[PDB]
Amino acid sequence: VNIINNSVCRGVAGRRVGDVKGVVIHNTWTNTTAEQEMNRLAGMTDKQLEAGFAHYYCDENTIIRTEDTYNRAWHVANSDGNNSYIGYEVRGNRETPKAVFLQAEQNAFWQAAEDLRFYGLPVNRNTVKCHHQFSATECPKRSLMEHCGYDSTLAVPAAITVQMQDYFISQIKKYYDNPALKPD
Ligand SMILES: [Cl-]
Ligand SMILES: [Cl-]
Ligand SMILES: [Cl-]
Ligand SMILES: [Cl-]
Ligand code: NA
Ligand code: NA
Ligand code: NA
Ligand SMILES: [Zn+2]
Repeated sequence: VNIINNSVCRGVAGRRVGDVKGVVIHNTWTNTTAEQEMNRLAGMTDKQLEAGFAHYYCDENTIIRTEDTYNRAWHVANSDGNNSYIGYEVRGNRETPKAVFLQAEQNAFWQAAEDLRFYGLPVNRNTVKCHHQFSATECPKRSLMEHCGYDSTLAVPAAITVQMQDYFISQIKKYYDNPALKPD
């Protein structure tokens, strides 16, 4: 997997105050490459970045760190979420091929495990969260369809949220506990 560190989000949200609390696994609900996502952010004004961005963008081949993890990111429309949780964007919409989406997901899980291990956090329901636990959204919609069978515009039910967390936790913990394991 190609690793690219390029902080195109320019630190506009400022440094995190306080400890890291966990990670949020997003889906872009687009079918663009991680590099296309990076270029899109690089071409925005700092005002346009106010619409939102994450710390990493991942596709089947690439992990791009678009914001240093010591900075906040405007990724969940919630102040404590934006301050305390690191955001991972997985390439994935309805058109993305299954195997491409699943590889992209694994790349994000591997990077999330690296960061949880670095900050010394456990891998559990406190530290692995979904965007819709912070604010109203269907995200992570493709993960929800693939792993929970939930393809809907209704607000994600609590039992499905827990199931999606547990899936994310199982994948992240596999990398967390096995530091030499690679996502490909
Ligand atoms: Cl999103
Ligand atoms: Cl904002
Ligand atoms: Cl397919
Ligand atoms: Cl909510
Ligand atoms: Na997006
Ligand atoms: Na934006
Ligand atoms: Na985004
Ligand atoms: Zn999201």
